[PDB]
Amino acid sequence: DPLPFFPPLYLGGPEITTENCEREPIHIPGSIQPHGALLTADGHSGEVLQMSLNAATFLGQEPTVLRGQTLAALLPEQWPALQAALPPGCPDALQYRATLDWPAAGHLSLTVHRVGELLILEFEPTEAWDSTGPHALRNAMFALESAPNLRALAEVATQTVRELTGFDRVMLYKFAPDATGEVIAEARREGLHAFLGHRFPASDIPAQARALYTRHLLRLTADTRAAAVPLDPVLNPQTNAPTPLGGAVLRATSPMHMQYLRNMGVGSSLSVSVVVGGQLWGLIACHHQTPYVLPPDLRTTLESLGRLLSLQVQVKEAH
Ligand SMILES: *C/C=C1/C(=C/c2[nH]c(/C=C3[NH+]=C(/C=C4\NC(=O)C(C=C)=C4C)C(C)=C\3CCC(=O)O)c(CCC(=O)O)c2C)NC(=O)[C@H]1C
Repeated sequence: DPLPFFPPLYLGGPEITTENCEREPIHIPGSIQPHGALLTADGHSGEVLQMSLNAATFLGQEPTVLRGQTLAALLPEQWPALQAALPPGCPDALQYRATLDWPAAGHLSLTVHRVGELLILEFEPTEAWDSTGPHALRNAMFALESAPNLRALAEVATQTVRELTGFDRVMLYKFAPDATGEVIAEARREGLHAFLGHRFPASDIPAQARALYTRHLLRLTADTRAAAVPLDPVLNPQTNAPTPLGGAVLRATSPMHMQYLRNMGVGSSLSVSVVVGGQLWGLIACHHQTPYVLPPDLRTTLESLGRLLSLQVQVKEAH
């Protein structure tokens, strides 16, 4: 049961320290990571309500010009499909995805979800060869299925994720009932220090983070030195309140966790929740030595793999 959050910084809330970090409102940072752009829109009208300040870089026009325009006008070939895909009251983890063309090389990937009456739209560049087929997941299921026991399953799962991603380090991090954790499997680049078998305090993944990760199963930091980009306006006009960004991979990472990653020499981080019978069982935790943007289709493959692994774990634990 997490503590109530304090207000975010931009609402005059306290600075976050090691004494109060379980109260950081990590779901409402009012900012995004700079490798993409984000807009929010009214769920009925499609009016664009908030835009990240870097929106021009990705969309080819200025935030001051795009705000107030409707998605019906801006995205005529996707707006109807988006609407149909994310009806009022759908789960906030449900996503609509489309690939758009843009002046630059490759394409823009569009990912949308719905929170309350708001649509949250993420745009990130993707290269054409950065497609991953359903084969990646399909062929991977084979070695997961043949694993004879839980620890073998964990070992194959980390190796498979490393093969799919090329990450320098992939761990299966399992939580204990006291919320401490243990690295129970690890696939890593030759020469990297092993974390295998190491245990970590509960505070390293605080309670509000673990709660969030129970609902929104994938998060990342593409560049652990990159400054966040504000949303403008920072509050949702629908509510005059902060915008929930837990469902957006572009959400700005807690600065506290960014420092933790830099202290470990990590350039890029990504993890996927393993949720068993609705409780957070563990994470597939990935590091890269340098900044790296795992493509959207591969992220989705990894989420799917976490769900598959959840079930395989749940099968084996019953035995
Ligand atoms: C006082 C606050 C603290 C801080 C908070 C914090 N931690 C996270 C998220 C993560 N922490 C992780 C921990 C590990 N990564 C590892 O490699 C290992 C061991 C080898 C551990 C124990 C992980 C995996 C995450 C998840 C995100 C990720 O995969 O990179 C958050 C939430 C970040 C966010 O989603 O915005 C917060 C606020 N950790 C502390 O140590 C204290 C200082």
